[PDB]
Amino acid sequence: SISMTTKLSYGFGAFGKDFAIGIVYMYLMYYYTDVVGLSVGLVGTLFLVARIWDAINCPIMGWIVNATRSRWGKFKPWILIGTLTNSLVLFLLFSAHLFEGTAQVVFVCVTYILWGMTYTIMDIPFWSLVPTITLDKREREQLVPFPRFFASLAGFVTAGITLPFVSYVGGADRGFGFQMFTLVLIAFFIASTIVTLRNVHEVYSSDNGVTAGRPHLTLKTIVGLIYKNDQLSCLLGMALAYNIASNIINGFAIYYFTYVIGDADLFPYYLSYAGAANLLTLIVFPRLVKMLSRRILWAGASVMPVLSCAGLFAMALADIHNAALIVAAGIFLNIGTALFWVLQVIMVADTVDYGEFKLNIRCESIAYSVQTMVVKGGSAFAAFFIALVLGLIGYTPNVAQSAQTLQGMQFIMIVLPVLFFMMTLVLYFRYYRLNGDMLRKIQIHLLDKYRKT
Ligand SMILES: CCCCCCCCCCCCO[C@@H]1O[C@H](CO[C@H]2O[C@H](CO)[C@H](O)[C@H](O)[C@H]2O)[C@@H](O)[C@H](O)[C@H]1O
Repeated sequence: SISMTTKLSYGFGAFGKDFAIGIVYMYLMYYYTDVVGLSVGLVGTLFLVARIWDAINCPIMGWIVNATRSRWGKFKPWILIGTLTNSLVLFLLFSAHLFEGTAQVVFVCVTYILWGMTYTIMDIPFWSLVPTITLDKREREQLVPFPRFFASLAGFVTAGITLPFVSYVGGADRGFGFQMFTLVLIAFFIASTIVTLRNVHEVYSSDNGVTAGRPHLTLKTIVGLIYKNDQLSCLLGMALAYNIASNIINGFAIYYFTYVIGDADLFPYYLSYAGAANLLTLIVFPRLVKMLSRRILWAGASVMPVLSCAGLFAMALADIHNAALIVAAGIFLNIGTALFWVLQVIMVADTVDYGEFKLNIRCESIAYSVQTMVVKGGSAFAAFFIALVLGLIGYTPNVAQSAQTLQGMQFIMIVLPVLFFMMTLVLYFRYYRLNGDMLRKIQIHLLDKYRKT
């Protein structure tokens, strides 16, 4: 079985990994708009362009990771490089409050696009380690929950005690407190990197002797291996749909909690219950995946946020606000997202296995590049579709609109995520085949095939 040591070390690695990007994801807009003083249009355009650039960069990083040959491995060197460079670029990212004028703008833009690329560097090869740690069904099912739980916990501890830190350390200067807390983030991040590098021992890697990998591959060949691997392209589409839906819902939540307070002091309780639900469902996944089916857990992952959307739709109809319904929708969404992420990591591992099985090529970096680029492109496409719907409904001026227009806009914003969720689950139940007998066939084929020359 997987070493408990390796399980917990991968967990801590994921914790430090997502403890460095939680601050960014959650408060970089607040820093740039409330500490630096930059127009919201600039920040939005930069964020969108940077997410597009990162999505395009992802496959390039996958090609790089597969082609690299080195002593530590083909993942660990890039993991280390990315961790260190991203820590540095993060510190620079939050040191933007120093400059002013065009200098400040250029600094912000450069540091942001860097931070993005740098995080890609290590994000792809990091998650590329689960397929090489093991290729068994239950072993993966009880391996992935550890890093997913630790990542969620990092995000939630950020959400919780990121502001108190910045307040206690130089309360007058918010930028100083930000760049100081960045030091705590960097310390945890580098410690976790060292832990995972020392303890995680890739077993079925693409750079070992018996694997079916080919380090000398072109960018065209690799990126086309996504379409040739029908299951990987199916996962691409499914994850894209789910990410677009989750992004639209999370944006609705941010707009309904920030602009409209919803109710003073509601967000702490909502976040507490959401984190509790997410962490619990991640803890009890190793038992749920067996009590229920993997297919049924995916169905639930896509249906629970749909039930949340329906609840808050019924709410929007009459009840402008019901704290109970709010936190219930939050709990449902969080359970769905936890299930989705765990199953998605396990499934990208299964897809690299199936690619070795069909195309006779083992390439984990490309599957996880697909994962990361889909994460970025989910936000990208959610923004695109929201702008499209706003222009269609007549919100393109953004100066003054009808109350009925706003109500219809809310209704459309609630309905579209449901469309994307039903898309992801129909695609799953109509195209995906890597469950049950198929998985064991692939596993046995690979194991028996691992009998070197
Ligand atoms: C606090 C407010 C309520 C709860 C959270 C908001 C609702 C989720 C809406 C987007 C779901 C896409 O997924 C998330 O994406 C983030 C980036 O990191 C993710 O994406 C990266 C890829 O760029 C890395 O893989 C990283 O490990 C992975 O967690 C992580 O912060 C989250 O935890 C992870 O759920």
